[PDB]
Amino acid sequence: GGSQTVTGGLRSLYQRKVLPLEEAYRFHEFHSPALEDADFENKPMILLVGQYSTGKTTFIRYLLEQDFPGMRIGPEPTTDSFIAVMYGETEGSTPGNALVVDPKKPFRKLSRFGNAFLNRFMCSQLPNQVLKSISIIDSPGILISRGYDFCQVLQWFAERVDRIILLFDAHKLDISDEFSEAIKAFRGQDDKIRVVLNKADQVDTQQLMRVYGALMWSLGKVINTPEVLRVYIGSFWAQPLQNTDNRRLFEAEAQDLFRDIQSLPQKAAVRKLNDLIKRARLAKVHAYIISYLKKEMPNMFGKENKKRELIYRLPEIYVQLQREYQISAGDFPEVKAMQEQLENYDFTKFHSLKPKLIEAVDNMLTNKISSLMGLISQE
Amino acid sequence: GGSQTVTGGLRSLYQRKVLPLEEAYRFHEFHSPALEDADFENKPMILLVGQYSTGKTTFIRYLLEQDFPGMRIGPEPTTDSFIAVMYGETEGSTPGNALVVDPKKPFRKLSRFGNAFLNRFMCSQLPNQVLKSISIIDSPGILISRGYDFCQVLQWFAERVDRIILLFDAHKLDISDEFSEAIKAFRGQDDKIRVVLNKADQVDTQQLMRVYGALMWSLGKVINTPEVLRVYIGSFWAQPLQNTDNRRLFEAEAQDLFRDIQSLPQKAAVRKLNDLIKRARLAKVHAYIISYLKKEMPNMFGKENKKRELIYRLPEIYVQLQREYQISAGDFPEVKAMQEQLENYDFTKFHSLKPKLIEAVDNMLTNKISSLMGLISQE
Ligand SMILES: Nc1ncnc2c1ncn2[C@@H]1O[C@H](COP(=O)(O)OP(=O)(O)OP(O)(O)=S)[C@@H](O)[C@H]1O
Ligand SMILES: Nc1ncnc2c1ncn2[C@@H]1O[C@H](COP(=O)(O)OP(=O)(O)OP(O)(O)=S)[C@@H](O)[C@H]1O
Ligand SMILES: [Mg+2]
Ligand SMILES: [Mg+2]
Repeated sequence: GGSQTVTGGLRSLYQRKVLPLEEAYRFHEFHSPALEDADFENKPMILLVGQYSTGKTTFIRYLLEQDFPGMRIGPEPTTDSFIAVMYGETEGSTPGNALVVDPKKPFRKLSRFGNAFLNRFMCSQLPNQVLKSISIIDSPGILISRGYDFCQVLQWFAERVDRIILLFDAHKLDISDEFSEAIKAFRGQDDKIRVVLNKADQVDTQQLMRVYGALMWSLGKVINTPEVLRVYIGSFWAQPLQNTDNRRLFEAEAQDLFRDIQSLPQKAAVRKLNDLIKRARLAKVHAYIISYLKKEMPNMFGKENKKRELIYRLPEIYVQLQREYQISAGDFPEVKAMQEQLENYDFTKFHSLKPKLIEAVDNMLTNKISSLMGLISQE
Repeated sequence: GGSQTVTGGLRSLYQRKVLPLEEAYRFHEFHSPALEDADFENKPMILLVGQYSTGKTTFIRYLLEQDFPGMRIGPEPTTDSFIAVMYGETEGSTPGNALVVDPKKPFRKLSRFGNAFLNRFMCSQLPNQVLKSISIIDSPGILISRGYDFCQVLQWFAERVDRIILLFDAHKLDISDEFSEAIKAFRGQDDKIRVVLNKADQVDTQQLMRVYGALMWSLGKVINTPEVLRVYIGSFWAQPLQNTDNRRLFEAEAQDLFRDIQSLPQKAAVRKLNDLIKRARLAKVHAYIISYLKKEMPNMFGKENKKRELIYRLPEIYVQLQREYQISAGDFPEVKAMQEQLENYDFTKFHSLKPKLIEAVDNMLTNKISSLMGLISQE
């Protein structure tokens, strides 16, 4: 919702202040192409991983407080499939065979699995408050042999998703080997993982402590990290509670979960803002480099010879610029990769240093960002 | 209390039915010496392991519902020491320098640590209901450098103890490396370990689930076994509760703990009963062997020659006896170790087979034990 003001603030600041300095010095031919509007409007995604009949699909319904197309509660394993729940003007759905082609979607690379997975993948779209801020990806309930590498497709989402929610149900915690194998594939991104102990009101209080204890026992035994994961304990659906002895607990745990999900878009706005700052700093360095190569060329003759001196001397050039501009050697591009790319360029064609374009980036980093953060402080 | 009838039942059954068959064939010179009354009156022991200020010493007080000599609640680390709490006619105490000498105590082997440990070891004795059935061993609170191998002495108790209770406190779960090292030394006896999450009423319900989750997370991470340990959650002392939201839970967990401790003496009576059965079966086999060696000797000459034939043929003798007595090859002594020991014996001196002595053991295994178990069924 209001995050659209932040998205528009980055786009505006980039196109006005940063993109001119990138274009003037062929930034897009050395390091990274120009940012499209798709690089600013990305919403955070959540991946739901869990075994069959744990409550993933109902969990989504609970958050949306509304049904979504093709939800199918309690389906057959063969029919159970991946679903990308995303915002839409009208309640519709899109099969995975066409969703893979959509250039305005981050699912274009999924085409590499093809056929058997695409017949098990779709995008259900609906106008919903929750979906204006995040997207949710329901995975098939872990159980006999599918038609696609089920682990790699889970591992594929896990890398591009902002939050991974492992779901278990207290009424029948049966952590399997297929599930363990999946969680091991998620290692290296533990900072994205959160757990949900579902159906916690179906058992008595003691059994809840037995199951919850077993869950954490065999989790640390798998993930093998000192940083203990957060588990949200509760019954996540609209129905009344069965065992009410832990009512206060389940409600507090649901709020901690709501606050975590509701924080994701603000967390992404911060990440995008830092990326724009780092790109801006890299465009300055690139500009200082190209400008120094142009400045040192001769007025007429010895061009091809001088071009090779400068490339051979490029490491010394870095230090030369790190000293007379008080810039860190960290946000300098790799030395050798530059040398390799500078061969294909006529250094005389480069532009000279444009102070106007650098001041446009500097006054952005000092004045314009402090306000943009404030827009993120008021979530 | 009533377990004294079981102890006397084993002693009686052994001395009347088993010991005669052992003596008649020099069982005590081949396999194991005669059982003393100390081998029947052993009470089960519990080892308390935990960090400083967790509540070990108060835990004991809570179970005894009574103070014990030298309890010292909340002491200095240097003064904190091992304490063997055992039954006694009068409330007294015994320093470890003299307790090590007591032949009627299982602490005689502890003398190998000596001096620095003995100055940190004592036996507090008092007439108490709990102590008529079990003994408790309080260990120093884990925290700088003592005067004895603190890990090996913990590891020493762990092997001879029936129940090991790891204690943590919810108000400050700080599992340390010294504590982790100890728990790793206890591996290979996980069936003895139980956990106690103490002071569980000092935190709020959510923090209890956070701490309890961390405890099990880093426990399975250490012990590395599929069999998840049992944790008893509660506040184990006579004071009122602070956070009463989990009153029903803490009371149920305390009862599960009381039932576990109260089951130990009955569990030991079963183990002793099985040992007496296995010893009885070994004495029969030993008797059949010695008797067969006697039976096959010559009436006058060729004695030393025949003695060597029988020892060389001893493997064949086993099968010969396994067939005409329908006995398992499992409870036969090691072949080679017998051969080595039979060298020092005049086979002509052995007794012949005494059916009276074997029938005394057989009618024990069929009639007398079925009743002795019944005495254990009514705990
Ligand atoms: N909080 C809950 N408490 C009790 N039962 C629940 C709860 N949530 C879901 N269920 C039931 O659990 C069963 C499985 O429901 P689902 O939500 O479909 O689980 P799921 O299989 O993980 O979702 P899929 O596979 O993506 S359709 C249904 O019969 C639900 O009624
Ligand atoms: N259930 C409990 N709830 C709250 N505080 C407790 C509880 N049990 C003990 N304490 C307090 O914890 C502190 C440490 O007490 P101790 O029982 O001596 O712990 P301990 O150090 O493990 O025992 P030692 O070292 O063998 S003397 C004391 O101040 C007690 O009052
Ligand atoms: Mg689902
Ligand atoms: Mg103590």
